[PDB]
Amino acid sequence: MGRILFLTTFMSKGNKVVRYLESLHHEVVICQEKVHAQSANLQEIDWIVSYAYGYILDKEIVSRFRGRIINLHPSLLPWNKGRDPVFWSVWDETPKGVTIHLIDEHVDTGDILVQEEIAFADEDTLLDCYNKANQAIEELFIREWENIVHGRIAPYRQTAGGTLHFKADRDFYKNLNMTTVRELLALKRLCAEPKRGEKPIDKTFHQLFEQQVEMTPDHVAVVDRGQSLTYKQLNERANQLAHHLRGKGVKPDDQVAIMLDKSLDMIVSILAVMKAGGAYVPIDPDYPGERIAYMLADSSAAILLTNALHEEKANGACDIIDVHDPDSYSENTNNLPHVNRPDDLVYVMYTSGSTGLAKGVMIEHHNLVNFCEWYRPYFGVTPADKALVYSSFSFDGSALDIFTHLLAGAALHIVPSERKYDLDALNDYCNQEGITISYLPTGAAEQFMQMDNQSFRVVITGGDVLKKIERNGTYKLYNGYGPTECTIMVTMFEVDKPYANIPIGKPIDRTRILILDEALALQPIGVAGELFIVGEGLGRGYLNRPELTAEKFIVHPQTGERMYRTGDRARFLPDGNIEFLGRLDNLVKIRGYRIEPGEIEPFLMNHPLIELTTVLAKEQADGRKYLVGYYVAPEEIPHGELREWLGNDLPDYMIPTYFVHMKAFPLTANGKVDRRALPDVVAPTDELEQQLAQVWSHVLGIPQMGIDDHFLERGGDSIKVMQLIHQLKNIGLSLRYDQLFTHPTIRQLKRLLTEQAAA
Ligand SMILES: *P(=O)(O)OCC(C)(C)[C@@H](O)C(=O)NCCC(=O)NCCNC(=O)[C@@H](N)C(C)C
Repeated sequence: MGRILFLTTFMSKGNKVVRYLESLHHEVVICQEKVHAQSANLQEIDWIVSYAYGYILDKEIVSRFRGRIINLHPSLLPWNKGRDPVFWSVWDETPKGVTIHLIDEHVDTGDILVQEEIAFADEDTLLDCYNKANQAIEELFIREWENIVHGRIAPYRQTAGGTLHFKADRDFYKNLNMTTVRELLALKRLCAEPKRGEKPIDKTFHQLFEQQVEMTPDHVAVVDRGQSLTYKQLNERANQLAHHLRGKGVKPDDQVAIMLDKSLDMIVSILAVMKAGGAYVPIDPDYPGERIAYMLADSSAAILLTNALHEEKANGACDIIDVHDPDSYSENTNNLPHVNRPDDLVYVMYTSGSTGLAKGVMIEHHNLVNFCEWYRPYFGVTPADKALVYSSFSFDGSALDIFTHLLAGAALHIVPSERKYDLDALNDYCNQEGITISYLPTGAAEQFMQMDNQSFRVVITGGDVLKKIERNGTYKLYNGYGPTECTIMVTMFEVDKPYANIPIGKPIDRTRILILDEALALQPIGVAGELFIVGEGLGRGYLNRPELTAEKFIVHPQTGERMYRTGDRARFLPDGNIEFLGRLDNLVKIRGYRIEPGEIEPFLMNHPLIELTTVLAKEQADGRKYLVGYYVAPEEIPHGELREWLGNDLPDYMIPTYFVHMKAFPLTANGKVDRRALPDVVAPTDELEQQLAQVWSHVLGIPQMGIDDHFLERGGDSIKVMQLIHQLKNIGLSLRYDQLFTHPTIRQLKRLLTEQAAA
């Protein structure tokens, strides 16, 4: 006999429990609603049995039914009180079980009536576990109910401790419902927040460098052509320049612009800016003065380090310090007093952001120190090593080249433009000088694999999708990834096999990588999503662009971690390696350069003849993209003019390699234009001229190219020039990079045989 109120919100009314209870001639009132004290279905009730009831009973009821309200909670009850107990048992790797217990004032803290341990298998899904747990607790209830109703079971207190979860705690994990135990813990291990006690970065870059100098002062720090500087020599010179900089009022977090070509003076001035206390802003002297003015405007830089050669390219915009004027260097050669702390800026580099002119990416000392401190032991760089300073001065590839190796006591070899494009000669230099390790952009690196090289032990590549891995050296090859906003690379991969999609590898020190969906929730391993970065790699954000910083540098709503929303799509592979999958937004990597097409379209448009422009990135069927500038106009505009037009405001790498005239743009009914629709794509007298035409035909993917056509106007870019040079070397005679631009048609090139007939 006796009446039982069965409370549930998730279990059905045909539960094994309910059917069993009335089988024993209890009338079981089933209730799936919220109840209060005065409620009409509470007067003649003897037992309350709650199973997965989604509300808390007001204490008046639990007090009126002391000892007669039992709850079924599928958890080893000290552990995983509250919601989603089985899920949390797995994730938090707690003991597993089910508990029948008495209800109290608080959430599941009442004394245990019956409890029993249960086990999950690695291959059970989260839903499987949930069911197995329910099945277990229902049968436990059925076996022991007779004992409970007769009150012959001694209740015992739960052991102190345990965990508790509310409904929302599982939001972040909402996409994991169908995952298995193995996959879920694997996912956990990959994204598990490190345990407290992880060591923070306690020093700034220039601080660690000074240490490196103290230990190996007479080792060669940097080499340019025949000239070189030791660590002691380099440290002292930078110090002298640094004192002057601080004397002119440079303070921590101050921007100091540097406008120089690759040289010893460049390394000296960079180090001087750090040691002085501020952060350096690299300004390519071959940039349009307008562009140079802008970088100087956006940056608050009151001081500019430059040579007499490039001085007015700043157009009096800023106070100038000549790196070749002896007045610029102080007598003092001792290391400056430290005034910078690790979260201070170390440098500011401009990259193409999503909208407007350009963004100044702020990178901090601890960021840079983290990357170097990872780099040295990872690649086992010793003072015995020698590294090439290849990448341009305004991109973090140079930061990779310069900083990581100086802290290892290795020697930097400045690559002058003399060999920069001629990789055959660069290779010879390497074999001659014994260049053991360096970073080459994907475009250069893929071409450098062709060189007969015995010099290298390790080469690192990144910044564009790596396609080729066949190489003629015995050195190891590495592919890394990382946006400029997160301090050079956050992820590294050792290329061991060929791949259709070469992974970008695993995260570096003090960094975690999260693949999240649009709701910012975890994606299962193997499942694509947006790539999020967490840790020491994150910069301060965009200079004077706080709104944009807020968008890309988010505080995660469920986790509260500062995270960088890359805009990159990616996935975890089973081996833990990350695989890059492109981007939804129209932002592209052109020859390793970050490029927003919408940054170029407006400069194209203010041309007095065109009225509408869109520029797109297209593939070479080699897996990477080139820029095409689409413009509407009365008549075709000569490629040369457009190039110079844009060239007055934009850096050369931003200038498209193809321009397409259209009389009209195709339009979708909804929107302005449908991008998808835009179309895609004189014999020589002597035979020597002919034998130049076909190498040219190959390099530009052109059949039977006419001699009188301009190299640039036929899709020529720097890498296409490089390939042409080596193709002219392997089966022909030698040509320089700069010579090719002065003589861009084959006709002028044919004239080059005057140079060797003169010899
Ligand atoms: P032309 O393109 O003008 O000749 C230049 C080129 C491609 C031959 C090569 O020298 C070059 O300068 N390539 C791009 C240089 C660069 O630094 N791109 C940014 C690097 N991208 C990244 O993702 C890096 N930040 C990480 C470290 C891989």
